[PDB]
Amino acid sequence: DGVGSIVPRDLFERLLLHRNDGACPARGFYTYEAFLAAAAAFPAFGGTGNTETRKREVAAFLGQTSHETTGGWPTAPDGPFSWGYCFKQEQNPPSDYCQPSPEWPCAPGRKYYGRGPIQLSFNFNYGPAGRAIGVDLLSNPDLVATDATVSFKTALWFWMTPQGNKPSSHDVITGRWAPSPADAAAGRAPGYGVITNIVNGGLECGHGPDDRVANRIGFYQRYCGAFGIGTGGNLDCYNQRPFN
Repeated sequence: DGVGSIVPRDLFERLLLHRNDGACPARGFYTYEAFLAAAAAFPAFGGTGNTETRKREVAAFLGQTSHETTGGWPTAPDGPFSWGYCFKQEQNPPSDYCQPSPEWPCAPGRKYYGRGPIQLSFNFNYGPAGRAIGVDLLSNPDLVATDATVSFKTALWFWMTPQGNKPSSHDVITGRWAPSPADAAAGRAPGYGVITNIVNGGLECGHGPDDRVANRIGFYQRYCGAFGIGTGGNLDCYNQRPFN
């Protein structure tokens, strides 16, 4: 009926084991209830494919957003891939990330640094994310760090929305995405690798083994293990030209 039927409370708490430790600034913020309320607004999320595919989408989603918010380190208790979701805002942002745009003006005094599970950044992403989900995030961007439902919603918005020449992460993981000829050329073949490419490929893909891509892969594998499902192939983007 919904995504709660494929990730019950005990799985979710064990997937995100340490998010609530005392060392995590976002602790107590990311609640199971917040997750479901967010998912209910994107019924296609976790509701597109057989049960396996559905579990995989939740693994992949959680794996990418875990990386963007990790508090892990190599000798972390239960490994570095149990420390997803430790942060909800960018540490030491060097900017207000306001790029004045006629389409999306900046609200005076409002900062658009990274917030939430996908580290939503820039007035020109807060704007569209706000419109998509019925909340004015251009004037009230701190809602991505103060309201956990909105927070997860922005992450899902990014996951479910295709941008320019990139498909949605959601269509890649559910198998809906068909590479172009210029994708095959550039090395981009369906799997978690293409999603790392969608998320931060300009920096991270196409130049061989990369510890940031490795950390994303690490979360995904553990999460798929917890789910009793395989990961699929092409886990990396080491030989993929970036979409960017």
